Amino acid sequence: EIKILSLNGGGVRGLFTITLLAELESIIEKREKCENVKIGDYFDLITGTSIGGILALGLASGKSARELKEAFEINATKIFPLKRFKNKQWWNLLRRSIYESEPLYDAVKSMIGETIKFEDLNRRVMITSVNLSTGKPKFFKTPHNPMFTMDREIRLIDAAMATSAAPTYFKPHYIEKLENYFADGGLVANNPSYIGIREVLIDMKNDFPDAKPENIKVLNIGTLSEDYCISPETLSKNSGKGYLSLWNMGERIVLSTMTANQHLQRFMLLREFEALKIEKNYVEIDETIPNEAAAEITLDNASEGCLKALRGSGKKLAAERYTKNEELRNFFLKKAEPFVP
Amino acid sequence: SEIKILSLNGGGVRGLFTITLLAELESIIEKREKCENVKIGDYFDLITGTSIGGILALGLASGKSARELKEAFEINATKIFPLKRFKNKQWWNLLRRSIYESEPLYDAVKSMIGETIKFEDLNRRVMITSVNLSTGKPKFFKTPHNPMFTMDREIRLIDAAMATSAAPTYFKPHYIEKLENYFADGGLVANNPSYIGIREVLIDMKNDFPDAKPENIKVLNIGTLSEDYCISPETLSKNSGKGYLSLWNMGERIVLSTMTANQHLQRFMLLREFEALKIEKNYVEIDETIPNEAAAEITLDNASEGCLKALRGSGKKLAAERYTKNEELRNFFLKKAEPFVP
Amino acid sequence: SEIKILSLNGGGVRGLFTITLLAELESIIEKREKCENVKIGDYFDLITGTSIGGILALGLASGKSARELKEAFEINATKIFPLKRFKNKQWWNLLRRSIYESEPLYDAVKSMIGETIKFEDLNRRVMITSVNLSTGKPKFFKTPHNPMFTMDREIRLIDAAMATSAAPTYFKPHYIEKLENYFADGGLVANNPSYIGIREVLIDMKNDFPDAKPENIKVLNIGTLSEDYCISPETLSKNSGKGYLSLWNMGERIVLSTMTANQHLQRFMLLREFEALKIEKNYVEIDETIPNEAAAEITLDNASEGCLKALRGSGKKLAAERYTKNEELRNFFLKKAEPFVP
Amino acid sequence: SEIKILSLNGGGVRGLFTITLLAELESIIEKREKCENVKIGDYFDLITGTSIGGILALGLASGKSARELKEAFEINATKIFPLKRFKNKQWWNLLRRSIYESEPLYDAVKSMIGETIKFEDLNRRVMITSVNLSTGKPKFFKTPHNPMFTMDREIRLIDAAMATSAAPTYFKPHYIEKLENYFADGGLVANNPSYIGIREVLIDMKNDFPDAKPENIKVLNIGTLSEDYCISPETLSKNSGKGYLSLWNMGERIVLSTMTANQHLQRFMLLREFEALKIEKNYVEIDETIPNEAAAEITLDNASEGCLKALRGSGKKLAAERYTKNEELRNFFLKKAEPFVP
Repeated sequence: EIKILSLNGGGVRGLFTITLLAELESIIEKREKCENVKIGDYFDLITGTSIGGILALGLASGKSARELKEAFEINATKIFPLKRFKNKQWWNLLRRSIYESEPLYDAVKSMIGETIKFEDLNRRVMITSVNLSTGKPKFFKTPHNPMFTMDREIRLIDAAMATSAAPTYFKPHYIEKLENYFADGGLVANNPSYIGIREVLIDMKNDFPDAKPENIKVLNIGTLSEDYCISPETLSKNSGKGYLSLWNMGERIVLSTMTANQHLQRFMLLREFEALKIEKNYVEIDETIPNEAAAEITLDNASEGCLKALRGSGKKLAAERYTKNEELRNFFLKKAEPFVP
Repeated sequence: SEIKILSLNGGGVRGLFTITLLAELESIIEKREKCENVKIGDYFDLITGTSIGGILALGLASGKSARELKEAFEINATKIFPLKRFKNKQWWNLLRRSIYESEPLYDAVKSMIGETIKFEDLNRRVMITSVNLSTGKPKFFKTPHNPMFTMDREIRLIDAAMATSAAPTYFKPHYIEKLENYFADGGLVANNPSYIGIREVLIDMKNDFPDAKPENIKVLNIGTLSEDYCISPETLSKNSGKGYLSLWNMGERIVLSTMTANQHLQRFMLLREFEALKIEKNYVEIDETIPNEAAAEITLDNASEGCLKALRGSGKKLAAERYTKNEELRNFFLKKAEPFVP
Repeated sequence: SEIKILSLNGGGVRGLFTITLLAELESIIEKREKCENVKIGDYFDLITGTSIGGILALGLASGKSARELKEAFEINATKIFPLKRFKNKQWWNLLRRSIYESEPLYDAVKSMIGETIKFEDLNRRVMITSVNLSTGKPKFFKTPHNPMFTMDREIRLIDAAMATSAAPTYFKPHYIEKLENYFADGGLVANNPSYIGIREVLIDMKNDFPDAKPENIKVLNIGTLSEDYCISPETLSKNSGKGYLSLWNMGERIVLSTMTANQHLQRFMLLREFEALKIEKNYVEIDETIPNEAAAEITLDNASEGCLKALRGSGKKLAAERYTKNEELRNFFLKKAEPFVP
Repeated sequence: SEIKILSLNGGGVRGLFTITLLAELESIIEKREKCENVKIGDYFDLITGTSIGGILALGLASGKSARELKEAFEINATKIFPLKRFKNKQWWNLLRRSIYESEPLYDAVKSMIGETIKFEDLNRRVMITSVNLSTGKPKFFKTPHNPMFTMDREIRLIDAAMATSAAPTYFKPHYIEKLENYFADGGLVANNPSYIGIREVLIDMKNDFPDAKPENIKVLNIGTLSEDYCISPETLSKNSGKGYLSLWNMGERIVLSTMTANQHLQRFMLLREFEALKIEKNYVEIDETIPNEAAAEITLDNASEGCLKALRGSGKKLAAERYTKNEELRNFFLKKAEPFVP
């Protein structure tokens, strides 16, 4: 059996992902009576996208979900300042990109470091990004495929910065080693679960020479951005200032895209699993916050109320799902094996 | 048996290359096989498509010939993308409206296909790739060839064609009155519908092919001369601090980058799966990389006579060369396909 | 036995792409194969080139390393093609002058190879293509390596490098004082000197390699991202009846189309010959086409920071994948090449 | 196996020498072998050509005798290159427009062969060389003598003749409606089609010649007395100020140098191959430069009476002398080559 952990991209909503992971760590430590546990040791491949990809890199580097959550908590208000979330306007966003790359760069530096590279990792990890300099999607992965060993000298922080560089919400990330600019991985796969299974079946065939979909279990942790849509009130204007709010300043296009690719990847994965008559393998933990609408889902809302709501949702979902669900426990039954390049 | 799929990528004007290649294939089929009144859409069980590729797929499924579609699309592509609106892009106008309007495209679809023909009237299976901006999910307009999914029966073909051809920035989101929803371009999720077409054949068309396998599936992916796209390196070097205006060009670069990246991803997965199955000969794709001075010219915006001439010449040359060389292209049309019964 | 030929095309800063690819190859051998002080030019019995490719060929044959040439060429190419001379091209400036002065290229070549080195002191065979304007016949600069033809024995390497890179309009014709003859770019006759390299090995190498046959010959044609080049469709459609200004946009368009034609023709003959001899694996070409954008900017003489960055990245990526997946590339560097005795 | 090829090398107005020589050879055949209604086309299995050489090759492949072509040449040569346009090359006119209109040359070709005969109607194999400006690749019009390449069946001979003789700076590019592409002179990529003709016979014309080797192939490459073109040294020296306009005379010198160097390279490679195979007697290049013309004054569009009479006299004298002494022409002109079937 092969366990895959895939994290979607949600921006501030990645607080839900990290809180769920930390609460699962705590629940395992108490109920199973373990000592000094790490939640990244229960997955054979930890994919991710955007801040989900950042968390995946953090888990692969050996950092536990609790210190990761603490770093997220301290850096959440600095990555996504209130002064930037408010006062967007068309004129400001037509001349620059909202939010700066320095704050989340410092956050990632405190998260994983600055000199760590893909070669030193002991866990398999596959991030997703769009290479703006060529147009082909770029998948930063550890040298688990002997043919795919062109990222050993690339630092983890560079990949994390590249995959989290949303088209409008940030700026494209320049990688010095490759001399190429990269964009957010949500433009190709906001749900890296399906491409994760594809990579497991086709790429890491040396480690597992008889890997089949029946032996692949995926724990996809979302950011509650699945049920995103453009609100009908702003959709049915298409006139003057109404059109300016239709596509906003790029954010509407990017968010609608990322939601659409997430939906398509999850949907085709579900159809494939049903065709294989194996639906227990795909385990997903998602919900919808009350009092928030489909279009109220914002990728950069760092208000205290939203942070508290994400914290509570993560805690309650982790507790309830571990209490009632059996597949999550079977996920967190046996620790995985080191990649050992 | 042998299940054949027609994949038509989305390229707006660049679908002229695909339609010209299909018309030329029909003509050489008639010339060499000594047939008559041939239709390129009668040899395909499923006809996938996206954007202008989706419109062409709907036209072929509706029984129209490739040559009539080619002529109508020539006139309508001249009409849809005016030079007045193409040259007058700027940014003040683009902040208050889309670059083009849907009315010329609606007239184009009506002339090429019709207005009253619905998915139930079709005798050929056809896909339409689109994104629903009201529910946030991708909607795949299909013929009622699966009893479980039949919601498209009371939807006109023109509605689906306008839904799939409504690019985010180029066109306004098309409104469907029956579903009370707004739809956007299908290239946002799948600009190369070959992979989703294969998946649909495997899972959603087992009623007519109970023992359908990926091994005996034939895919003909007619590209739109847009296999590779990139962002200008000088723009990335100098303006990678300025959003929208510069580094995105009113979101045109956003849309194009998303389309190119997801098409590349889907093509890569399709190729890897076929190679793993050792059936790489089952996939036939026609596409060329446009050279230096013409690549920066032929885009999804221009109806200039030069671009149309280049697209038509490339289509004719590619059709002739591939028909003469590739045997698989011959076996694609060696036999017809039985129309599906709802 | 086995004979290896290195052939480089000419594209300007695409020469920087080529030298980046060669330097990354050298680094890959240094790391994976565990070799110290490795020069990429030690594994070829003949190293041909044209224009900037010819300059790199002469540098490698003189005994320099690929990394040294890359480090020199980055700064010297930022110097060779100033943004100033690029910006004001107009039509009167090009009617009274060439685009660039040859002095920056002169100092560049002096930095790479030198000024006192001659063809007689070389240890590895090198072939350089050029056109003799004074006599009309093409001139093929080469270290003798043949008792019957040692004309270029007393000719400096730097003079040949300046002559082969002297584009008809981008530069002025180089004047060799020793021969009292002017010379032009070798790309007018051979942008891709692979077929000519085959002929030279099969003819000139009859003493060093008596049993010379095409089946025991391997070619590594490192392209310079200039495989395809076609004139813009708008100019052909509209101003096909106009003069030098619009159509045939000076030596730029004329020479670019000419070099593209010869490159395609020579590669066509080489591929057809290798198919006839069923040794198609003996030709290894490392090249790729540029997408819609990065096409109007990655040009013959565009030494901008973004363009250089893109070329460097493309070279690194192509080097990595082509060394990883191609067995022929690794087989090229398994054994060194014996230096030739004059 | 005595395969014979008739290759003609460009020349523009200077094709009068080649046509006069061929007509005189016909006359001497009739006057010496006592034969009647002798055509020179059927003594050659393949008739290659380029520019006006390609026009004459198409005329001979159509079945016309060399005398009718010679008379049509004597009229249409002075009808094609007006003295008004020749004396008015100038510089602003050539910057705005081209030197010569294509209507006189179109009328010349129509009066020579016609306007409706296509490549399929021919009974003799023929290769016509041109460069495709729309795709930047060399296009080789040929009769359907190879089943693999048969895309030229529905192409009129007049269109191919116009395309192959469309010099870059002299005539406007020819736009063929059937292929929807613009074409340029074939002399840019191959001004001496002897080598490509031998390659075609070796590896393309194999359906009717399964047992073919270079030792049993004979080529009669009739030049056009322009093999010694060179740039005048004073123009090379004056390339700084107002004299730099003379160098690269609005691209005319560029194209002339490219054609001269290309023909020299092709002849040089063919001679190398034949001497390596010791079959140099199979190559009969029938040309000899006039002794009343500077090597640097070898133009391409001199329609004056003196040049025409010099070409006529040179052709007659060369034909007479070479049939008197050279036994290779006599061995060439013994039997009629069997016509081929499509």
